[PDB]
Amino acid sequence: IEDALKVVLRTSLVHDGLARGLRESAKALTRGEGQLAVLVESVTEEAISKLVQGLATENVPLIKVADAKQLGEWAGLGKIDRDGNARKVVGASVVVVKNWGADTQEREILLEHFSQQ
RNA sequence: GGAUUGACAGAUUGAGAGCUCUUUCUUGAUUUUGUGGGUGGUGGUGCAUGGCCGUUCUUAGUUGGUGGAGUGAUUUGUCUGC
Ligand SMILES: [Mg+2]
Ligand SMILES: [Mg+2]
Ligand SMILES: [Mg+2]
Ligand SMILES: [Mg+2]
Ligand SMILES: [Mg+2]
Repeated sequence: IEDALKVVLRTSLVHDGLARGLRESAKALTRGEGQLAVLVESVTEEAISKLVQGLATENVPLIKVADAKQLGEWAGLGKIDRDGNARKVVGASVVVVKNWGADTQEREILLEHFSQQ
């Protein structure tokens, strides 16, 4: 669901849980750190997503949200001083949640559903 | 899918300075390059200034209010004496 994802990105931006990028994400997944991972499939040459999946096999669950630019936009990378987007382009293309922070019921039901697959 | 940061070892250096290079590794939006602007300056101007001190001047010297003399600038009061 769309709500739980923004909730978890807020709970990990507040307590510094987002591994904003792929090297930090890879290091977190290699360690016992990365508790969640959202990545976009609209990536050229597709090897980064394959590497993310392989590191995920190894901290298991992953999400497959598209729209890398939008993913970064609602991932909190923007300073977003105004109400509207005040930056030309900003993206993440991989986001890893380390610290779960505050917990909401809808989000935990969603992650349990995604774990069940 | 890296604005950037930092560095072992060597060349380089006076340096055990990752200053610069060889290679690579680390770091995460604080930054980096341009514009405006701002700071810092035992930089200049004491002949732009303050404050302070020095000196004229260690002497006894100044000043204005009513009043008098001058058209007036000024003067008397601030003096002949002791
Ligand atoms: Mg100075
Ligand atoms: Mg002077
Ligand atoms: Mg005097
Ligand atoms: Mg008179
Ligand atoms: Mg007189």
